[PDB]
Amino acid sequence: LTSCPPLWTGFNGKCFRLFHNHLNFDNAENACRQFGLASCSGDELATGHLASIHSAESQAFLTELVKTSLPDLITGGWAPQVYIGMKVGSTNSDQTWTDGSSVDYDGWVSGEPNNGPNSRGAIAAGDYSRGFWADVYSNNNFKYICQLPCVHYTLE
Amino acid sequence: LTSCPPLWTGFNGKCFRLFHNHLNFDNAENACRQFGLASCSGDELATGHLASIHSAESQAFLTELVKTSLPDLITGGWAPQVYIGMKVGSTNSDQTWTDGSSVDYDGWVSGEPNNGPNSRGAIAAGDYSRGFWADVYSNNNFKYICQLPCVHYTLE
Amino acid sequence: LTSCPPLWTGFNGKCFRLFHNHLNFDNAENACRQFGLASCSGDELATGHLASIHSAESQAFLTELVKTSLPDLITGGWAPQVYIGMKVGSTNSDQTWTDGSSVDYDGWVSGEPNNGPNSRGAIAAGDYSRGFWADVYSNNNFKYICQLPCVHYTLE
Amino acid sequence: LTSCPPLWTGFNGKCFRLFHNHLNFDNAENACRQFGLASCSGDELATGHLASIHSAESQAFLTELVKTSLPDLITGGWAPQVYIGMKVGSTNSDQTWTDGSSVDYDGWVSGEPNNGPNSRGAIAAGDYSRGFWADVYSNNNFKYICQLPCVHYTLE
Ligand SMILES: OC[C@H]1O[C@H](OC[C@H]2O[C@H](O)[C@H](O)[C@@H](O)[C@@H]2O)[C@H](O)[C@@H](O)[C@H]1O
Ligand SMILES: OC[C@H]1O[C@H](OC[C@H]2O[C@H](O)[C@H](O)[C@@H](O)[C@@H]2O)[C@H](O)[C@@H](O)[C@H]1O
Ligand SMILES: OC[C@H]1O[C@H](OC[C@H]2O[C@H](O)[C@H](O)[C@@H](O)[C@@H]2O)[C@H](O)[C@@H](O)[C@H]1O
Ligand SMILES: OC[C@H]1O[C@H](OC[C@H]2O[C@H](O)[C@H](O)[C@@H](O)[C@@H]2O)[C@H](O)[C@@H](O)[C@H]1O
Ligand SMILES: [Ca+2]
Ligand SMILES: [Ca+2]
Ligand SMILES: [Ca+2]
Ligand SMILES: [Ca+2]
Repeated sequence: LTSCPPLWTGFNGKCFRLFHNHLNFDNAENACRQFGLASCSGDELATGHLASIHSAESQAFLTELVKTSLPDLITGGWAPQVYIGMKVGSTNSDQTWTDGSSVDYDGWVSGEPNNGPNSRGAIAAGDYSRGFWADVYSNNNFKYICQLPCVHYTLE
Repeated sequence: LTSCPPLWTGFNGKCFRLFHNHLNFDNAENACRQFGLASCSGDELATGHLASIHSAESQAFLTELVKTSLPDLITGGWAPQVYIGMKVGSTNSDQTWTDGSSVDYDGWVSGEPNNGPNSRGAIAAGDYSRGFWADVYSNNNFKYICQLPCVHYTLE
Repeated sequence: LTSCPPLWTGFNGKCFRLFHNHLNFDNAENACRQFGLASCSGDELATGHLASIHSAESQAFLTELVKTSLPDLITGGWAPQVYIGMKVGSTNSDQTWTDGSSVDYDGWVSGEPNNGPNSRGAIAAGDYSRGFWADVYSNNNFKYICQLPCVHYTLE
Repeated sequence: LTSCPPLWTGFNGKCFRLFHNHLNFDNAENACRQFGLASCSGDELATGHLASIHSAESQAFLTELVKTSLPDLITGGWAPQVYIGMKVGSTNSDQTWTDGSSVDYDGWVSGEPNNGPNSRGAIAAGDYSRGFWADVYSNNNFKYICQLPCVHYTLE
């Protein structure tokens, strides 16, 4: 069990939340950056971010979260698409996460990404893609998932 | 912080979840009883339950949970109505919770309950009632909120 | 990461505490039974217990907890010996835990148990045994480790 | 309930630990600074510290932690004294904590501080002082209490 604030839901030491208002990629990432981590004495230490995903288990959890929350929107295509923190740059091999973590799990639907350069990843929860990732235009207005600053203690 | 399993959300030492399929009151309560608490050695110790509410703060939290999860269904009326564990019996003063806890908070919209005997409580999230409670027929098919067995350590 | 009450320390979903006063096996188990688990509505659901151990990792954690708490008592022999919930009955193969969990990890020092029938398990933290288990007389007065009722949520 | 790493014990959203080796004030703080907080992607965000205390309840908890851990050392005087992060500067009114939090709770034994300038705080657990603070030389070798970086999420 992970501990998270009210309205947020934990998996594997991370806290997530899906937001229902539609934002483009930059505004969405900005929205997530309004959530933070701070020392008890006042200093802001880190910021939130669109979600990153590092295992098939994280991916299945996020997929279920989208499907359970948006049950009447599930189509037979790709929709609903929901923003995560993935950025495809000048070539398909340039992949990064907004939280700056490493790209060590390939969750793309086969064929994807194919809308480069400078496209954005989204969870595509329609029956065609089953939650695995599509790349889209940053200017699309979509729902999105935030993560809280991911952190652990170090002992040494 | 409260620690809850994935998909569940904690407030004040309790873990809740909103389910989106429509069930009548008895089937809903049944669905919540599929979730339990167990010793690590295997004995089942308690069962889940439609949510109970013991303070204005619990009530505001559950309201926000319904409004954020179901933003497109919010009407100017009572709808969406969502089941909680409240039972009105033979008279209005016979009020009980399915988890067996005490009725020490009155969250009723004024004029409610008015559909007795043997009516059922629901959160009425439309703009008319703001999440405060209506009473209804047990045979209505609604979405519902489950709580996991509420539990604390005793230390002496 | 595990949440425990003050003075108690968590590992892997369980909460443990070492007590410094010396008690025979029965009184010690009794002492741990003063700690409990309870519904928020009043019913007592389970009781504490001398620690059980189900993996090499639980074992190393308990060993470290003893060594770091009693640093001046560590001898080059078996001492200090500290009670856990292990019971050897009429034969060496009759091994049980007081919390009723399964004996699925062999933490015995080679040669142990050898003081049957009806002997008791103890962590032997002297340099000879490195925290691995000796069996002793139930009438020995030792320090001991309690665990709080171990519990998880069930989802199905 | 607070979640802490193994061997550490939580109170009120903070994790603490008592160490049994004697160090002077600077070496003690240094030892606590070996424990940190870090982003999952690698950046070190904060460091540990000698404990700070901000309420009568924090103070009773730390007192109980010292008394339960060191039961044979309790004298009828001040001993055992145990370092916390309190610094008294050039005057008695110059009081600071090493974690940089605010001095908003007075836990001094009456008469203290009286060994300034540049003295240091310690919990004095003997029967004379009951855990409340004495000020001492920085060059005394004592046991000490560390706190892990105290942090919370900001919902802004
Ligand atoms: O992000 C989803 C998706 O967007 C583009 O969609 C192709 C699909 O949409 C069409 O309108 C048509 O109705 C579908 O049959 C077709 O599969 C894009 O080409 C995909 O790469 C993907 O990004
Ligand atoms: O369950 C909701 C609600 O049902 C009944 O509604 C009275 C209300 O609905 C009318 O159709 C009208 O449009 C509304 O203005 C009026 O408030 C029942 O009377 C309530 O107790 C409550 O159960
Ligand atoms: O409980 C510890 C231990 O007690 C018995 O001790 C055997 C050991 O102690 C002897 O005095 C000798 O000095 C040691 O070298 C020897 O190992 C018992 O035999 C063990 O099974 C165990 O219970
Ligand atoms: O650090 C503890 C304490 O040290 C000084 O002790 C005064 C106390 O010790 C005396 O030897 C005498 O035995 C006690 O009765 C007396 O209380 C100092 O004066 C204190 O401020 C404090 O630092
Ligand atoms: Ca695409
Ligand atoms: Ca009604
Ligand atoms: Ca033996
Ligand atoms: Ca002094």
